[PDB]
Amino acid sequence: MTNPKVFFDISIDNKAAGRIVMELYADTVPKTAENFRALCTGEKGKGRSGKPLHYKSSVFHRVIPNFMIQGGDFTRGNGTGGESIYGTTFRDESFSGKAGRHTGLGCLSMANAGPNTNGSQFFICTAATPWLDGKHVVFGRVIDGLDVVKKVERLGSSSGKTRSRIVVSDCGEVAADKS
Repeated sequence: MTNPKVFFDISIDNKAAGRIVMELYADTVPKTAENFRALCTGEKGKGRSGKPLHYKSSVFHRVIPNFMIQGGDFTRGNGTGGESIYGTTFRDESFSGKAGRHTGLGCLSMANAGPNTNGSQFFICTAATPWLDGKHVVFGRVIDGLDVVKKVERLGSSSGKTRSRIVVSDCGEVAADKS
């Protein structure tokens, strides 16, 4: 099965910062890719929370230079929240193959609250993170807009706090067929 492609458009204190395009490894981890894909489009409607199952207007709430960008918390905005399309949380789908190896700058992996607790939160990695191998399910990579990733990364800090709001001002799927 073909790997979906999805996008985020980013704003920093309400200024357009550009586009990040991601490939999702539906070939390796279909359930995890589909969750993330469906959250990019919003097509599943509202969650158990009653908030949209959608990354639109969510924040990158934690950013650490030479490590990662963390987002996907559309219920609490602060790292404690989020929901998958299957409900609150889901099991680790696999650590086989591409799911088991973090690839450095641009690697997409699921954040969690311990083993087998995937939700909606993710890391866009900004450096090598081999210590996450077999802990975070890897489900994609950034294939365009690494410049925008570096732009966001520079606005982080050691603690992870950002001093401007870094927002996914838009998102969606890039459909296979154009018309």
